Amino acid sequence: WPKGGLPGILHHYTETLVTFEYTTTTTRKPHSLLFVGGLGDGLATTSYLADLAHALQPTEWSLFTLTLTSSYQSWGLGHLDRDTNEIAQCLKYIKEYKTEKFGGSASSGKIVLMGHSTGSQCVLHYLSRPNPHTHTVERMPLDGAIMQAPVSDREAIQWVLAEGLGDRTPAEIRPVFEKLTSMAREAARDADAGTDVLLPLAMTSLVYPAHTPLSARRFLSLTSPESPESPSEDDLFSSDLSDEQLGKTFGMIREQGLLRGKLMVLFSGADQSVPAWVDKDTLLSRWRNATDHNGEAAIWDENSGIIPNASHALSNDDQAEPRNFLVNKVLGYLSALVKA
Amino acid sequence: WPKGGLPGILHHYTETLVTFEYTTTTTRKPHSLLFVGGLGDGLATTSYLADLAHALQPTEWSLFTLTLTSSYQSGHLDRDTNEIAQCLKYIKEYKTEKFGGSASSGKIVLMGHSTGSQCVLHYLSRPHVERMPLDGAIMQAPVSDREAIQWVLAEGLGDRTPAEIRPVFEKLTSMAREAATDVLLPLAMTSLVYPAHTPLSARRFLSLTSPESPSEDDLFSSDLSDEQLGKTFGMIREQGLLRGKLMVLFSGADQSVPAWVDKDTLLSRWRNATDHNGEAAIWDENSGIIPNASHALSNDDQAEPRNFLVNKVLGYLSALV
Repeated sequence: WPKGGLPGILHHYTETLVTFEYTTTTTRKPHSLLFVGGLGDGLATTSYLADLAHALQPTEWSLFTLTLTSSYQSWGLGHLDRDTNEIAQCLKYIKEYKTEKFGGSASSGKIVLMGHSTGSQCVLHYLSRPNPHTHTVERMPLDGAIMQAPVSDREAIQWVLAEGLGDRTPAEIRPVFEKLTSMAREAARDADAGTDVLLPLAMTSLVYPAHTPLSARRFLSLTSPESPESPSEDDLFSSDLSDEQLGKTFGMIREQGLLRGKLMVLFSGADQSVPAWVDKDTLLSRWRNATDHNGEAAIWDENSGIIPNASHALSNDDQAEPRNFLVNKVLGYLSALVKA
Repeated sequence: WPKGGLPGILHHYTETLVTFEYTTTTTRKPHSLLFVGGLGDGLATTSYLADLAHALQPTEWSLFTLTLTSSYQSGHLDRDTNEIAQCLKYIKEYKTEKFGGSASSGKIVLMGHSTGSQCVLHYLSRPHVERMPLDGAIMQAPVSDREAIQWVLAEGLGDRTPAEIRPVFEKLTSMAREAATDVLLPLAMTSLVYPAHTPLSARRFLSLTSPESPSEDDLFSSDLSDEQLGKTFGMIREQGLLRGKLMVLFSGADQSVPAWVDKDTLLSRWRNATDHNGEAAIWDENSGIIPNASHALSNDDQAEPRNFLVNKVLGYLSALV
């Protein structure tokens, strides 16, 4: 969005997939921040990314964004495993690239994975899931991990059905939601194996804040009842998940050994996607206690919190001050990482 | 892809769509080449894009590549057309602000790569952002998807023989008829028969496999009539969105074109449709066949065909100025 575009380097970490490095200068950049946008974003995330790149100019960190297969196939369920593999491939590339370019020590360069919106799912999934060594793509450990506005899509839809979305009131959205579920359930039962029934964009965008296309199977994941015993792949950040369930995700960060550093969560204080019935402070403390195993570890970054007056994506002209604050928290996190 | 990536500028031509500009600050860049393709032929393509970008560095042309809505997804040609028009509008404004407007004599060329060639012809010949006129147009490896599938069914694809492909093709037919509320077919099965290797809706697969012989995609089939070519190549003059000339570049060893297609006759017929049998002079005389070129010119053995292709583009752009 800055006039004249943003200068940088377009890399190929696979033959099909790319990562864009933001850079204007000769300066040394041994360290790397890989930013993972929302599902279906690719390199097209805006929000605070320009301000972050501008702020990282004087530093020893260069900002990366990337494309995944899920950037192009944003409508399918069961996507986080593939996302995670491609992030790992991108991290491997960045690590060799930064060694080759600036030399120094082989593993001097530090890597931080930042998730934005539903990109935060990829961050937690990267850290929490099994890391097998199967040969028929090992994930490297991160020096840091950030999740910006990790919000439940399930609970966001509940809030849309309660309050409305845009011009549309609850009474107008409801008939479409009920029709969409009925369509999605019918497709799950009746569609041929391997096919995906894409639901109408006209209908889904009335109920879905992300405004990305939806298959029947993917939509069902977002609306079917979360089981008190277990939720879906996407449903990592719902406020009514049990401590047992948080132990399977946040609690597995310590066990997998892929974060040799801190996890910082940055909630948005005026996040319009989060229901007013959700206590955000309780939610962060429960994630902290799950992550730290009730004081046994110190993985959770205490500097995690709720950005005052920030919206979900911090998009507005209103959001100049929260954006600047958010960017300053990222630079402070990154500064603490390089000070020993 | 080159060691250390390739430097440039990432632009947002809409809120959600982007175009990457290959450029350096050492030379001014009043002129612009917009390079278009489907998923795999666009912003994230390999092909000959690195060679083209490097070759334009000393010139007054910068190279743009873009994401469409159809790049994400993989009626689509009207949407493609609109998004190319939006990107061209952005490029023109950007380059006007940077290097001056009509007094600087800035030029815009639209280049279609593989699947992007359909978008180039549709942009030019179809009768919502209003489409701007182009100073030039290039179509590289324009191929019939219909005849590419026919060729796969006759000769196989990859490690599959036609015998191995036929049960997959028949199942996809059976899966598609049952579907015909948009239904995507299994990508692991459609990629066995479809050379472009992108997801197909059930209607699109039936459109490509059913012989009307024509859907809106079917622009470059060799068995299309002169009357049907008049509606596409013939409408370039009448729409008035091409100021300069149309250069078409076939790949000599294109594996997706059937061996039986007479490429020389196909160039003669497109030329005659484009120029209306000598009434107009729109067809570029440097159009032709690149010797030994594969569809994408991607392999390590394609250095010579890539050089040939790049020089055709450089000479075309040089002539335009």
